[PDB]
Amino acid sequence: VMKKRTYCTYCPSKIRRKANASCKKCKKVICREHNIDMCQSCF
Ligand SMILES: [Zn+2]
Ligand SMILES: [Zn+2]
Repeated sequence: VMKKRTYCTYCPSKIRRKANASCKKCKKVICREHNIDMCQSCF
């Protein structure tokens, strides 16, 4: 059920920002333009 995980989970799907980073604790992929490696919803 983990689809569209090529695009930053913090970025809206209409924006389509490629996720170069991924938050390890939740495995949600993120753009460094939003969060550096770790998503704000963890720790
Ligand atoms: Zn983003
Ligand atoms: Zn996270």
